[PDB]
Amino acid sequence: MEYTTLAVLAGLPEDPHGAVGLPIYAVAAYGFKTLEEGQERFATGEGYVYARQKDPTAKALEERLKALEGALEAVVLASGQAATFAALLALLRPGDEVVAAKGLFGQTIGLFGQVLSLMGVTVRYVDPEPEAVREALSAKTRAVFVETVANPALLVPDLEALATLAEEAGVALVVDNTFGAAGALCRPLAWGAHVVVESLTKWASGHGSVLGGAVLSRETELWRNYPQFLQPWEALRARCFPERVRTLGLSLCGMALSPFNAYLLFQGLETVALRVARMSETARFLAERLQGHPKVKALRYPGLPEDPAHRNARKYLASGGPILTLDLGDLERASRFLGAIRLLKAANLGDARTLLVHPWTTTHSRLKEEARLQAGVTPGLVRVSVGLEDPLDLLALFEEALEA
Amino acid sequence: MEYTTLAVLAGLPEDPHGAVGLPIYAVAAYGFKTLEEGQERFATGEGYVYARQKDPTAKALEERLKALEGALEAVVLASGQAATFAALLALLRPGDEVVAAKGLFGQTIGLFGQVLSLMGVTVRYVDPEPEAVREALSAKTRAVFVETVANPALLVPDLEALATLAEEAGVALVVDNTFGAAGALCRPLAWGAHVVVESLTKWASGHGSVLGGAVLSRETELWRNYPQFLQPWEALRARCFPERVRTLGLSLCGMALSPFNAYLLFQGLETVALRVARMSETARFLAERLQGHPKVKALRYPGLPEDPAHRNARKYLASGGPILTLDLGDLERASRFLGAIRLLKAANLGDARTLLVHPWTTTHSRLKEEARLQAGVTPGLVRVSVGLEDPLDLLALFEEALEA
Amino acid sequence: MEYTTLAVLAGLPEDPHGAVGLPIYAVAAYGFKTLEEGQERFATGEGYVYARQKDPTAKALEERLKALEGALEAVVLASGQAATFAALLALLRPGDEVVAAKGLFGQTIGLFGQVLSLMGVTVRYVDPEPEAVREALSAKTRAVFVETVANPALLVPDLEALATLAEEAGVALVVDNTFGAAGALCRPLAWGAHVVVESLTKWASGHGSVLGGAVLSRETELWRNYPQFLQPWEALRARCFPERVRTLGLSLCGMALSPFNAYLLFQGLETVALRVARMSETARFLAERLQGHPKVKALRYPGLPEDPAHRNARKYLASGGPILTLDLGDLERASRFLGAIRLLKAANLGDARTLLVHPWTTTHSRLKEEARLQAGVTPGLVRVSVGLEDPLDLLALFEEALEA
Amino acid sequence: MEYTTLAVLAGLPEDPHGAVGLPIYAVAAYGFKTLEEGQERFATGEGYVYARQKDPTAKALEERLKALEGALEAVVLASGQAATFAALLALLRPGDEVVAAKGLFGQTIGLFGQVLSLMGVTVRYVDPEPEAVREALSAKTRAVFVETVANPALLVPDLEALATLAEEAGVALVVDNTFGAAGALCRPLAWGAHVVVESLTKWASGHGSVLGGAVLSRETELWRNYPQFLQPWEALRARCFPERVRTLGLSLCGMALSPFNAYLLFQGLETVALRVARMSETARFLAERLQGHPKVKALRYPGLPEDPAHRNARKYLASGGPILTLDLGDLERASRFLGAIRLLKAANLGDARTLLVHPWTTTHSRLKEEARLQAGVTPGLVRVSVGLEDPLDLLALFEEALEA
Ligand SMILES: *Cc1c(COP(=O)(O)O)cnc(C)c1O
Ligand SMILES: *Cc1c(COP(=O)(O)O)cnc(C)c1O
Ligand SMILES: *Cc1c(COP(=O)(O)O)cnc(C)c1O
Ligand SMILES: *Cc1c(COP(=O)(O)O)cnc(C)c1O
Repeated sequence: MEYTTLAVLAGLPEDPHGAVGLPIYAVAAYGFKTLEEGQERFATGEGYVYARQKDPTAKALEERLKALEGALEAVVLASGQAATFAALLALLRPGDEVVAAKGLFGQTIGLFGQVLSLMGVTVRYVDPEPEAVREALSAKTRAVFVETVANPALLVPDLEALATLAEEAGVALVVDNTFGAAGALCRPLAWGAHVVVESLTKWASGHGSVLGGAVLSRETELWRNYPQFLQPWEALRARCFPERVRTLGLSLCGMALSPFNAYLLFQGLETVALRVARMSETARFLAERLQGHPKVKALRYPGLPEDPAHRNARKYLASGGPILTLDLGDLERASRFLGAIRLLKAANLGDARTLLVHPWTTTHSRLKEEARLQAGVTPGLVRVSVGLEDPLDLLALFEEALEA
Repeated sequence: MEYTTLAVLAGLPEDPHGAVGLPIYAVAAYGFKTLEEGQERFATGEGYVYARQKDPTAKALEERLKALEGALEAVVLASGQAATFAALLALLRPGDEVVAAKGLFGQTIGLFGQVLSLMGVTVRYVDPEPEAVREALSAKTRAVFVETVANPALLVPDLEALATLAEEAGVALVVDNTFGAAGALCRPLAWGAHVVVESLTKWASGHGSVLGGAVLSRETELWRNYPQFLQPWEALRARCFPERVRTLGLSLCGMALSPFNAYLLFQGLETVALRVARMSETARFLAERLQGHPKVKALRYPGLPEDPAHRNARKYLASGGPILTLDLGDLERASRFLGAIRLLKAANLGDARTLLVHPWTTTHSRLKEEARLQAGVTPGLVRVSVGLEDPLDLLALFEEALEA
Repeated sequence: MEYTTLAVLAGLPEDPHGAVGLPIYAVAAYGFKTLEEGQERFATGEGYVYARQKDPTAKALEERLKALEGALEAVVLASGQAATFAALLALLRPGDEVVAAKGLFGQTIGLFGQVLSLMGVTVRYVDPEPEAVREALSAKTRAVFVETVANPALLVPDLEALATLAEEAGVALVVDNTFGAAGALCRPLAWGAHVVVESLTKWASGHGSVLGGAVLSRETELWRNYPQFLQPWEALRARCFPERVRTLGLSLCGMALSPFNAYLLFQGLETVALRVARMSETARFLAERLQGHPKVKALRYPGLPEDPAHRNARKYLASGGPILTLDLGDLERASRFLGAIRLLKAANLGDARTLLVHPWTTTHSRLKEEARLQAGVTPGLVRVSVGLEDPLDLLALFEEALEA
Repeated sequence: MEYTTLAVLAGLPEDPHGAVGLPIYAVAAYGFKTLEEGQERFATGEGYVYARQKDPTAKALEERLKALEGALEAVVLASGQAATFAALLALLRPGDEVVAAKGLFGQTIGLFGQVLSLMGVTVRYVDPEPEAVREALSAKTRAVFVETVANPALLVPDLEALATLAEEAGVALVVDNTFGAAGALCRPLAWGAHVVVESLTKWASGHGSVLGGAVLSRETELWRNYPQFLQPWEALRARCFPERVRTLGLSLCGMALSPFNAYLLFQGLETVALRVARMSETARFLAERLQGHPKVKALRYPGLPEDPAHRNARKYLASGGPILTLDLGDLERASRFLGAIRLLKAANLGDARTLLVHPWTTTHSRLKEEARLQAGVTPGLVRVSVGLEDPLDLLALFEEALEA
């Protein structure tokens, strides 16, 4: 079955009534008829007992995301941040190191700096490229972390070669696939990534409504080489990793996704491939039409022939994707543009509305200047997350704003 | 205003339309009209930008819980577990120690063992009593953690004397007030606790519906003595602690409560004092009527005159409270009782339905035998969370089950 | 089982997972595996096919309301208004007459005037008292409609004697039991009413949140005497009436209650008896303390010894109930009182907040002056729907306002 | 702005916080600070007082549907059925006649037969074609009712010529635009229809989730000629019609849409044009590929060159649309096909899943045989509502089923 097919069918429960959709299990606990039945659900983890460990509505969304990313197993949690955090928490010990791409989401850098520091972990930031990664490896490296498309630098890493290196070094390649849109734009596991994390808040939801995140992994022998699975590997084989994300992330840290949120995210997936296709058509149109404009200092879009991302885009992404950036030259010209444009400015991505933001003063404002510049963030840069609006209507609004 | 008054009025928003209740802000992002407006909301944290940091619906529930616990500030998160974890994460550094009561919730022990170990922290478990705590203090102690009512041991710590000791040692007294029912049964901050954490899933919700948790703190000078607030103390004074729970727990770890869950929890608080009063009336009735029964080896209920908890209950709790336990003598007699009783068995508390559970095989099954016994869990023990049903109907069901 | 017991247990589904609560079936349609299976669900109405006819979440709320009102069958619909309308639509033909109490809810009078006029029906308004009803009967009378407690006149009809008369005349006694709080304060079916309708929006919900209504009926031979059940009586016996409310109200007019609303109403019932008891305790306290105040021209409360409603209250209601009125003497004094009182003014009832309103200018403003006066509405009258707040806090706010 | 643009922007509230989306006003009542403020909101209908009359969440969905259908005003209600019923209730008096197309939705025929009969109205059924309509006019005709695309006969009426005739006769042309997908496939008001009604449950929702309906009208002088607007026309001009649908449908009959449902429908509109385009691309592909198959007796699809609907489709619809039918020849061959096909059978339309149904035994089973045949329903007929799945995957499932 094709992605569009799986997206409306995968994960639908076998409802006793024939229900064509997903009931919302907004219930905290599940009862049992005897001491023994209770004892067996607690011992084996089968059946339900309490919603913080698992819930049938979240399970449907896991099964659908599993089908769409082509994974072994998915675990959903309260947000994208919670998923990045739970995945790393399940991998790492005090004294470990991570080798992380430089271009990362500002809260991933914040989480790495302020929380993984507390778990005793050090991070080395590098260009997400095999040789730079190689030369950062040490005896203590336990994970290589990159994003499918750097945001906002819009660089696409060579995933397959990074996965071969990670596999050869005995470490996990963890890919933040937030920009790959739950597999609709990219499926990093298919190229050899061991773990994907992502914010479902973005493209998967599609409506800038509620928060969710996911961790997914693939069948691999890697986890045999992590001591925490030697104290699970025998019992669970490659499922030992997602079971520990579950245990640590949900049972213990309690980062549980509401079944109301699971239900909305489950439905947003039904149109993700259609939406991402439309946004990316429009983004390529806007890229082509705006790149030669005199007031546009630089336009980055991975599907432009001469773009730096175009090589790796053509291999890993289904299209040029839904994001582009403009450099207006400086703060002053960005300001006038954003003040003039009759489109929303907000810090979200993958909404059905086209959204513009100034990373230097918002998404990346909690970082020092050097760190902004290293992430491809400059004072002229404006990021555009393209929505579902008519491409001619959008171009007219851009043109008009540029007149200001 | 009295608690019952505050519970239906506190935290109601000033709605532009006059709305008597709480709209659900199921929106991810908040837009701005200029580069500069965006930049100012990011710099100052005022106004809204993105739902993972804050949301008007969660804010209403914080303001109500603040009023009800009599706190300086509340922060809500995705679950009780997330709140215990975020509070400790905001307090602790690798190498710190915690001194924790022995009787604790099994997932709090699990979180301490499996996650706080990863943050480099060691825990010393003691009887929650001033001298045992005193003699456990070391140069590295950074927190004393107890529960308002030990579950299921039903012992009530001497909070005021523990708070005086913590204050004198320069460490935080953190109280899990899950059993104090959002201030309706106990307000630990009023006795000098620095921090309360709690599961709103339980009594506050009242319907065994959705998960939520809260962290609250009081005005105190203690945080001046924690280095992390010296790198905040000047800018924020006693609000530095809840601001860091927010930052670490929500911004970074992303343990965000859904606005659908906030809305349901906000409403459950409107009846918590009424429900807790009814449950506790009924629990005292069942305690009195069952304690002399020949098949009941031991009945614990804090409001029974000769109960070990009765001293500290009379001081700290509004009543004997909604929980009691029976010891049937052994596994075999517990089994027959639970199989025979025409009441639900499930692992939840503070639901409107009376719930029974066998801690030895469920809530405490992930602990070694010694740890079960030290928590007051034995193979004969059955815990009862008393709901809203008629007390005579309930007694008849107990009597009848005991015949088996 | 007692009412409080039934309210947390009745209508809980037999969930395949043991769920202790009610999943929300927010699904439009239910599928089938063969042409024949589809054909059989359509023929027999068994199983599910489409949410406008029936839905498992609404069914749970029907079963609980059935248990609580002590009915044969309940049907839920989108609002209290929809239920009054559907019930009458299932009873009446063009040319029929209704004999209706004078004191009625303003929208019931509006529905009777503006919509039942369109269905060809005439209404005779009378004092809700056996002899006045008797003398209004004609060959064309098809229903006697009264409210359990007139609002705001606070008169309680002699239900048992009205039901004996209706039964003797061969016509339905239809009781709006909105004030009887889903059976917690009154159960009209138990006294011989054939049909109850009510707004669940009010006391049953308890949180001034979402709209719902219900129609319920009892086992009776009456429907054999209505021709529409002779074209059903044989097949369904006393269930012919609720089946037709379903068919006309839901299948055809499509007045369907959302499963999100059913879920919230199902939970509000879990505390209705506790809330109604508390409100009514407080209302009796406020009645007693305010009735002798010099600025209070008249105070009506059914549980006051000398009140006109007290006779019939003592027989039919569980207590004096949660509503009282004050007459300030005139418009000018009502105005100052309501402007001065630090309590909410809004047009809703049975919320957890005490609510005040001026019927002459609001709830009854769409009626001519004569009709207001006949409903017990005067320019001095203020209606109080007592909430869950502390009674001393409330009395202080009243006293203080009266100073103005 | 183009339809796709309006669909993500129209109706977004001016939120005090900048919220990019729609808060859910799950609140029953709106308070006021003085007797006078209350009195003025009741007199003028401005501002809010009680959710049965209006609610900010429903208002956003009305404003968006207004923009998308290009209407004067929209009113939302609990279901498609409620909207058809409320619209006619606002138009008609006892003794009026309606002239209605023969091919109609089975519940519209049921509503006409079983409920409009109770309002004293007679219906004449005709081919939805100017001359047949003309010759059915009488002095008593008050409305001509047709559906944008007959279901399942798939005939498209000549709307513009029907609107010219209705306008010339002084009667309303009421169009059920359920198949025109909230204006994405057809906008009947743009061709001169006076009133549109539709089920938002179908294409607008897009997820087979919750029920909603809408009534919309256009600026017209027609309502001056209806006596009920002469007792409103002066005060409100063409808005007198939607104000009366509101008053009768919502204030009085209480057919109110839940704000949870409004919120889900508001979001489903954001992708309706994209979804309808994809479904209709796929439907045309399946039409073309299946029409020559030997086991397919007849295939109807409006976008096939020689189809009977193709003339009027090319004028009124944006494409061939998302529905097609197959005639398998008889009951026995339909049965084998439907039993064999690995696609869902359910009675819903415009879901993201492709749905098949056998109208003779389901959607039209409550009609006599003659009425089925007159609606284009035969024992061989299978209706397909095309979803979002891959067209090659779908064709393979059809081909395979036809082998059976
Ligand atoms: C937004 C985002 C996240 C975080 O997800 P939330 O649900 O917002 O926590 C993580 N990674 C990337 C690339 C993101 O864009
Ligand atoms: C249930 C419970 C928790 C955890 O809360 P969740 O919302 O269930 O995580 C924490 N402490 C105590 C005492 C509890 O009983
Ligand atoms: C409020 C009320 C109604 C109507 O119910 P809604 O859900 O508001 O339509 C009907 N009867 C009485 C007495 C009411 O008070
Ligand atoms: C389904 C449908 C309706 C009714 O809408 P509900 O929301 O299901 O009542 C009305 N007209 C047509 C053509 C329909 O298909």
